Amino acid sequence: KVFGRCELAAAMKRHGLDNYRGYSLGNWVCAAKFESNFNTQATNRNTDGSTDYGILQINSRWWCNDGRTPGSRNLCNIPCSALLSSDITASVNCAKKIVSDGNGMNAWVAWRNRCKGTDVQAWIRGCRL
Ligand SMILES: [Cl-]
Ligand SMILES: [Cl-]
Ligand code: NA
Repeated sequence: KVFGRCELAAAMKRHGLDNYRGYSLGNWVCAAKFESNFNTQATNRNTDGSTDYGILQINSRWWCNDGRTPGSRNLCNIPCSALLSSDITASVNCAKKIVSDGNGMNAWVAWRNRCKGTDVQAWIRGCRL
């Protein structure tokens, strides 16, 4: 599923990400934009052989099992395929764990390089929330 911008802002709000660990809604929408272009089916293989899954490109090296990332962990306790669903539950719940783990949203390189310190409220401007 490719979400619309305000459609995803709303879904992320309903799923509990507005101001989660202190990050406003616009930070999450910006990260999803640059991670996946709002596409729940996005996958991108990393040089280390791990793979990134979903709207927030959660990596199999730490967070999910895909059965093909030697030596990896599965800290969110899900199959990586769960992160590809039209329903963003598994992505949001795993992203909550990630953002809680010490480096906040810097875990998402694309947030750090493209959203961090910008006017992220622009990503929610004009959405019915
Ligand atoms: Cl594996
Ligand atoms: Cl933080
Ligand atoms: Na894994």
